[PDB]
Amino acid sequence: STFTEKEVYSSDKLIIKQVSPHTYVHVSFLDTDTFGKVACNGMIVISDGEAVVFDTPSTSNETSELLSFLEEEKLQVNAVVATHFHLDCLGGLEAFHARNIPSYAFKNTLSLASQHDFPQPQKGFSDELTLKVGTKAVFVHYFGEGHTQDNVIGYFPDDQVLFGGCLIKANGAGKGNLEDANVEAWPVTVNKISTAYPNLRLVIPGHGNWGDKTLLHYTETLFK
Ligand SMILES: [Zn+2]
Ligand SMILES: [Zn+2]
Repeated sequence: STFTEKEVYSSDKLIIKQVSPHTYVHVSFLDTDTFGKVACNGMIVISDGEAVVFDTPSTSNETSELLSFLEEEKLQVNAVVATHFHLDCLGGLEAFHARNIPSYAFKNTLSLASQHDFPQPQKGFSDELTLKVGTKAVFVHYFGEGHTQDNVIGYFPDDQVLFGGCLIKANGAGKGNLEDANVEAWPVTVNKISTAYPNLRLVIPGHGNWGDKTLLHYTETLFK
């Protein structure tokens, strides 16, 4: 019953893996002070020749590599979503903006990005955003604070896939960077996610290996 994952792009700086019929993980790498060399995940949803991207790679160069691949595949890139204000979500937004691809994020991500002098998403939403992807859609939803105050998820119901971003930890992973975190809210937010999407088959964390609903339960337990 498992989908046979397939690598569809690989370079020194970026890997893209198909993880379900319509969803893909993009992986870029961050050499950071306190935690080592860090893989950062985003998601691409592709259907009917159209694509929506969740998170940019941290750097402009890696984001251009991502967009070059989507262009070689002849895809219309409809939107990019920054799932919170940190650079492993939006460091590469100008590559999207240069191509007239609109960027979206939680309303508070816009103000936080501006206050940090980071690339700014163009369009804010307050609650739940629907983004068309071909004949399907992907949904962006705020369930509360956790990894940051503004973090949002992406939900693609056709394949029962959740992009948890940095609010969701890989199975067995540590708590990671808590500098901007609300650890009181975090388990409450994650339980709201589990309760909303009980049928999930695939959960993609912001860092590390993706998996199934286990990741939601693991993350809630880690912060309980
Ligand atoms: Zn973050
Ligand atoms: Zn992160």
